[PDB]
Amino acid sequence: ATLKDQLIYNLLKEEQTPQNKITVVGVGAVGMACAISILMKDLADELALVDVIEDKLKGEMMDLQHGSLFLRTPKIVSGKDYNVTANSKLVIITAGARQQEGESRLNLVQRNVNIFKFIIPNVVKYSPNCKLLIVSNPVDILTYVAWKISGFPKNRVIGSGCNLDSARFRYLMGERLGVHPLSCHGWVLGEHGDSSVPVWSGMNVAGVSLKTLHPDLGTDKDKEQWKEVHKQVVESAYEVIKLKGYTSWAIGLSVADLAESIMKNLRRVHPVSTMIKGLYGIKDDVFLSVPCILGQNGISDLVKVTLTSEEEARLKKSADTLWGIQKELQF
Amino acid sequence: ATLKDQLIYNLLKEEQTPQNKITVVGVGAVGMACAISILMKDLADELALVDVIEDKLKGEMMDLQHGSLFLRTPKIVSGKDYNVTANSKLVIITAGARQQEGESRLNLVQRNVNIFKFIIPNVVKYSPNCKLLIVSNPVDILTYVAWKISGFPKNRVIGSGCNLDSARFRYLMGERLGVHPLSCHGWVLGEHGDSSVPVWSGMNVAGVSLKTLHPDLGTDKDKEQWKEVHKQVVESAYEVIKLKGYTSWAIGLSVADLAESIMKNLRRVHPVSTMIKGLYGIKDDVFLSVPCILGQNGISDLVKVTLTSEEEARLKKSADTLWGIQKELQF
Amino acid sequence: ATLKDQLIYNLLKEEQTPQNKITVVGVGAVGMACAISILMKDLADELALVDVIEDKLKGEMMDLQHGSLFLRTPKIVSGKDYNVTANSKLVIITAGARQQEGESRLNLVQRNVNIFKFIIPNVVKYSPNCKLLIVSNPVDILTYVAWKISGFPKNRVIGSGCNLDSARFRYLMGERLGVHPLSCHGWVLGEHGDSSVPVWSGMNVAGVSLKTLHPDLGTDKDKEQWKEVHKQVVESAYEVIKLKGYTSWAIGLSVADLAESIMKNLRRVHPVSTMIKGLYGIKDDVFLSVPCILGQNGISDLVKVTLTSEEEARLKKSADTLWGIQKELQF
Amino acid sequence: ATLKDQLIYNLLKEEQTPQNKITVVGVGAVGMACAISILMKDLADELALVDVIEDKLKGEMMDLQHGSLFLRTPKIVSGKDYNVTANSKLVIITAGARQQEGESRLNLVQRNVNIFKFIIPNVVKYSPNCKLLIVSNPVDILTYVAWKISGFPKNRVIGSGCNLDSARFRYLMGERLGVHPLSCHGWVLGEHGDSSVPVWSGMNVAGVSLKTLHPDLGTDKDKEQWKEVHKQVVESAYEVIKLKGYTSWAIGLSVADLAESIMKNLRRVHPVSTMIKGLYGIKDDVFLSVPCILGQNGISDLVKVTLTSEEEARLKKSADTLWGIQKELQF
Ligand SMILES: NC(=O)C1=CN([C@@H]2O[C@H](COP(=O)(O)OP(=O)(O)OC[C@H]3O[C@@H](n4cnc5c(N)ncnc54)[C@H](O)[C@@H]3O)[C@@H](O)[C@H]2O)C=CC1
Ligand SMILES: NC(=O)C1=CN([C@@H]2O[C@H](COP(=O)(O)OP(=O)(O)OC[C@H]3O[C@@H](n4cnc5c(N)ncnc54)[C@H](O)[C@@H]3O)[C@@H](O)[C@H]2O)C=CC1
Ligand SMILES: NC(=O)C1=CN([C@@H]2O[C@H](COP(=O)(O)OP(=O)(O)OC[C@H]3O[C@@H](n4cnc5c(N)ncnc54)[C@H](O)[C@@H]3O)[C@@H](O)[C@H]2O)C=CC1
Ligand SMILES: NC(=O)C1=CN([C@@H]2O[C@H](COP(=O)(O)OP(=O)(O)OC[C@H]3O[C@@H](n4cnc5c(N)ncnc54)[C@H](O)[C@@H]3O)[C@@H](O)[C@H]2O)C=CC1
Ligand SMILES: C[C@@H](Nc1nc(-c2cc(C(=O)O)ccc2Cl)cnc1N)c1ccccc1
Ligand SMILES: C[C@@H](Nc1nc(-c2cc(C(=O)O)ccc2Cl)cnc1N)c1ccccc1
Ligand SMILES: C[C@@H](Nc1nc(-c2cc(C(=O)O)ccc2Cl)cnc1N)c1ccccc1
Repeated sequence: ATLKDQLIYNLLKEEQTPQNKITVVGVGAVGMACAISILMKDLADELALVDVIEDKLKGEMMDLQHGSLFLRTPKIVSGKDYNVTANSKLVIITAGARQQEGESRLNLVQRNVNIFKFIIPNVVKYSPNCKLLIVSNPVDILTYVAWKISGFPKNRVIGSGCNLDSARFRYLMGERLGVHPLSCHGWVLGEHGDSSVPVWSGMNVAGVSLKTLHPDLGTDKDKEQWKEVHKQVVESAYEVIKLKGYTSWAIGLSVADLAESIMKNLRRVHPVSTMIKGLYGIKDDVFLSVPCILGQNGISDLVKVTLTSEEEARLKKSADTLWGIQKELQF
Repeated sequence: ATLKDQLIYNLLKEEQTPQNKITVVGVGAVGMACAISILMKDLADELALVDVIEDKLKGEMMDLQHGSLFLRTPKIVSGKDYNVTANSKLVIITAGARQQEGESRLNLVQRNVNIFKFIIPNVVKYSPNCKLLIVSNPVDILTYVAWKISGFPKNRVIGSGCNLDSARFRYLMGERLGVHPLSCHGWVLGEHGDSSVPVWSGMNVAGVSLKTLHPDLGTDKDKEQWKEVHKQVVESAYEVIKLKGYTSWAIGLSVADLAESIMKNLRRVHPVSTMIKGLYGIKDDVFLSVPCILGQNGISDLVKVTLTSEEEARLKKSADTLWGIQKELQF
Repeated sequence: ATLKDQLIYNLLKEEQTPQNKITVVGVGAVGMACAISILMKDLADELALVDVIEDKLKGEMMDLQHGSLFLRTPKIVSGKDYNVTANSKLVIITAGARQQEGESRLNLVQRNVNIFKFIIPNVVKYSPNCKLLIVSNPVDILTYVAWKISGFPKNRVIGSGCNLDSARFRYLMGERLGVHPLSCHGWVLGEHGDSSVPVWSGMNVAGVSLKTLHPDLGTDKDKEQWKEVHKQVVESAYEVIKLKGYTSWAIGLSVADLAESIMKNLRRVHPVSTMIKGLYGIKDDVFLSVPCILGQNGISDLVKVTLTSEEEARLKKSADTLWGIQKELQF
Repeated sequence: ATLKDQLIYNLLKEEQTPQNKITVVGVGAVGMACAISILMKDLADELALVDVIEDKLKGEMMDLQHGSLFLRTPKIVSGKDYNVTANSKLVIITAGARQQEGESRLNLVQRNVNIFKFIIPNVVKYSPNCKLLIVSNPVDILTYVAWKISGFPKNRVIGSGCNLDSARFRYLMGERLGVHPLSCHGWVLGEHGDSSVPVWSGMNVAGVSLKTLHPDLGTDKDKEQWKEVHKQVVESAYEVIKLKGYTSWAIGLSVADLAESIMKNLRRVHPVSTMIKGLYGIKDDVFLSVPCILGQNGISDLVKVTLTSEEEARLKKSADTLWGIQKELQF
């Protein structure tokens, strides 16, 4: 018969659902960085890609497939239709609209809502029990949107939030101190971006509180002006975009780290965006980054960080701002 | 009194020469895909990037650095000046000229020669003992060019050659047979590109020769048209390019596999481009792909594959054409 | 409020179940080598250990647990009671008597069959959908036994078989040829023991057939005496046993290689113990190694190897021997 | 000619001095667990094993070699003679004599000193520039002994010290809090074993000080008796030994973590034993664990942990006791 039949004797036809499937939505520079990082970390037995640009999507899929000999992820699929995402444990959303020349923040956000109004229901239809990880900006608002639209419980809706901000901060800290970032601990929480909060009290190496050692740490009287470190962090995306036109590698690595905790049920703690209603005097339905325990069911727990008055007020202001935009959104 | 001094006591300041450093020249889609794959495989204790476009170059470096928390490569550097590449064990070249429409092969190769006359002597100045891995196309000729300009012994100048072609072949084979590419064995040799040779006699699973089971394999009488697999291999770059505009991931993965053998001294066998004078019947100084043993000295040995009359003729034809061009090059 | 409660706000409780649980029965030298290999390969989110020596069991569990900071497997349990193994995707059996210096694995049948009569029903009780991977000796005989007792379909009952014999063969081959064993291909089939069969016709590097190059290969008139390489494979366990009293590391690695194909659904080809009825005119329900495609459903396919008349006779000899033993077993 | 020569053409006949070599001295339970952990983390291009029991040594080497197909460490060698250890970057000492019943501290140590008088000079002879990592107990004293005998600068003599104590502590903390050990930070310092010191002020999750939330942490009036955690850490070794007769896996993993930072020049911070004269009122040549920065040159820096009065006196008391023994040793 066929060469395949002469070579191989089959015992079983009945295939099986993929058991550790991940989907990435949006195959732009960010989506694809998440994809490559996920593949090279062996987190999935099946990866699906979705996008609206069909030729691009197919080309990315094929380029990855051609690398299969060097990977341990035996099936890569893609498509415009969401049936290819069926039974994903985790669905990472990087799709969205880039802010345009002259466009306001409310209109920018609405355009992204209008995109999530199509994306989310489709994801939910095919993977009703997945965790949602939102990367698209503005991430805090869009994570809220996906939670609202999906109707998922809060543990299954997760925003990339200040995960990368924190990684950047630890890299900068590491360079200043001559220590690997892995051994430099420090947390950036709150609203992702300009209004994020560097938690000076938790910055440490080997458990040694930097703020205890240098009480001026984080202030203007800070002889070393560590404030600037948080400054470089907030301005990193812009600096990199000005140099290469976009960002990709760091976000991809940082998302892959989140995926690892989730897929392997590690219960590590990560700074990610989560519904914070009921904390720091916040009573609105808003998402902000706090250290969260990540595992098989998403965010099972969050760490209640002790904040100072100034630090609590900043999150409160962020929450207020976020809510004021959200009550204007049309679903 | 500085925070760093309060926190850390320095035992010594000394030495600090990288032990496992890799340089990538050219930070386009291919260079960066090589970079990310090499990082995620923990192959290097230092990565250097070089390019002539300084904006892009700086942005790519920073983007990778921001992901340092998630990597085990503590030092990433870049610059237009080759002093950043000093003491590299392995230098990977992806830079070169893009062919114009209506431009003769000889004309293009000449432009590349002129480019390499700048790049290669600078690489050699700073890492006189490195292995050179050439990825730029046309790879076989450009590997000859690098060998000529560098003055390196044959073992230390390696062309990526048919390495990715063979990986693509194994993927396609795997797809047809329902087996992982790791367990599908097949070799594409000779001149990288449209003139490459699929060695039917060597294709096997678990040491069972497909050609033996199926004597028409690869001929025009093949009812299953396995010849189309090689045709797909040859058309892959073009098909992917047409879809996404370039290729990156598969080449990056393949290059990292080669780097792995070299850096870890594995002595695995890969199909890569090497000085083939004296073998398979060729009398000129030309590089073509054959299976090569790769390790810490680059190519220390090569495998002598038995070819059919036709297969031998095709390699001989390529050598003729390549030499016809090389002999008219101006160094 | 407790410290934990001050520090951590819980979103939801209710334990979930492991997604990728592996059980190892027998925490002896082989069981623990399997355990550490599987842990360091990140194949499981839960590892369960079972043995009849309760203090040794607890101690091995604790020793592993103490290394958790350095692993990615968040839960490790043990117990004499099989409830600790509930919900396992893969159950690896390494319990029972091992052969002493100069003793045949075949001398272990009565002891180990009697042990399997208690083990197997318990495993099936708590993980009715697992794949069974048998390691205890003699492994081909015990795979048949595990199969008969369990009532599983044979795809889900796998003996570690000649995966290790082939690994040893390829190590010895690579040493002779100066090539990494990954690049040296050659298969040892049949009994994991004295009657195993080296398949000279399939041995190759880069698709180049050593038999075609060297027609005496494997015969008695072979001036290079390659048969001695297979003889060394046969005597391997005995040599190691005489030196250090037992074998552990290589089987540990071999088992983990098998577990990776199964757990990640790779569909790689390995020589494992399975029922070969219907091949080479064999009519009995005899188990022994041939190349198999391994995935999430265990053995989905067998590769039909083309044996020479002499190879096939040697394989049928092995089968006769093994069936002579298997057929006399009383269940 | 030979099959090898018919198959393979040679370009050059090597051979390089070892580039990333590690030696393990002593192939007992701890030695081999270090070895397998190092092999599975791909830290070395060459592994050497030394012991005085020749059959045992050879057998361990062979067992490992048989697993070569599954590893990326292409050369594994062993011998009683230290010439096999030449050009090691890192030499790990696990050799020693186990303490006899009713034997004084001094006499046990002196017995290990007699062993080191032979081992260390041999190591130094063949790898004059290596880093020494001392694992044999009592580790702080034997690290001093290796330091004095070797004549090395202090940066190149490292004791595993409280590395494993700290890993256990973090495993126990993770169990109490329902969080992965990776995200549970806490440091055990000073003398390894009975007199080690838990630094309560450094224990934290996500930079949130447990001592600050819970002032009674680690005190006698602690309602949650967190001191019992440190008590478990000290009793752990004894409990495991009592159960399985020895300990191996955890120390093995902890050592490979240190080797990783050293071989890869990561500059992470580990609690390891270092020459601490000049700290905490310590004025004698003694080794005690504090957080050290580990890289290609061994310990290049250490972190100055702020200790309480009692914490300080505990270290000082250990240093007095240690020197009390050291000043009596016959070298
Ligand atoms: N949370 C964080 O820390 C960071 C977030 N980001 C965000 O990642 C997002 C995307 O990044 P880029 O890849 O550079 O943008 P991109 O525009 O290059 O790629 C976006 C992709 O979304 C796709 N898309 C648009 N509408 C879609 C729909 N209805 N269905 C499916 N696909 C659709 C587009 O076709 C496009 O391929 C941005 O919003 C960016 O802000 C970037 C860096 C950091
Ligand atoms: N051998 C193989 O199997 C394959 C080879 N390739 C080759 O990779 C090469 C590059 O691919 P792309 O990254 O997509 O092209 P690219 O043009 O986008 O990237 C090339 C980079 O080289 C830089 N460059 C140019 N001149 C330089 C100089 N004198 N010094 C340093 N840098 C210089 C450019 O600035 C550019 O950033 C192409 O030649 C392509 O054909 C691509 C796929 C497969
Ligand atoms: N398939 C292969 O290539 C290899 C197979 N083996 C086999 O694996 C087996 C194990 O060898 P070792 O681990 O070195 O022996 P071991 O003596 O070190 O450990 C055996 C363990 O089995 C346990 N055990 C006995 N009865 C049990 C029961 N009813 N339930 C649960 N546990 C039970 C023992 O308590 C003991 O801890 C032997 O049969 C050996 O021959 C060994 C090497 C290679
Ligand atoms: N720092 C730490 O946290 C820990 C340290 N250890 C220590 O590791 C050491 C070893 O433990 P085990 O492997 O269980 O002991 P073991 O007795 O089983 O093995 C020790 C090996 O040292 C060898 N040896 C003796 N003299 C030698 C010489 N002159 N040259 C080369 N080798 C020689 C012995 O032959 C023996 O094989 C012990 O001192 C133990 O306390 C163990 C656990 C933790
Ligand atoms: C499409 C979008 N892609 C990206 N956008 C960002 C981005 C991130 C933040 C942020 O992290 O807060 C803020 C603004 C932007 Cl533009 C980062 N990386 C990207 N590939 C983009 C917008 C403007 C210019 C270039 C690219
Ligand atoms: C710059 C070059 N970059 C690449 N070029 C190729 C390429 C490879 C081959 C080949 O390997 O035979 C032949 C032609 C091209 Cl165009 C593959 N991947 C690339 N990123 C490119 C040229 C034209 C169009 C798009 C890109
Ligand atoms: C040979 C030695 N090997 C080991 N010894 C210990 C050990 C460690 C400590 C400690 O860590 O302080 C204290 C006592 C012992 Cl016995 C741990 N693991 C070992 N393989 C041993 C001595 C007595 C009993 C059992 C084993």
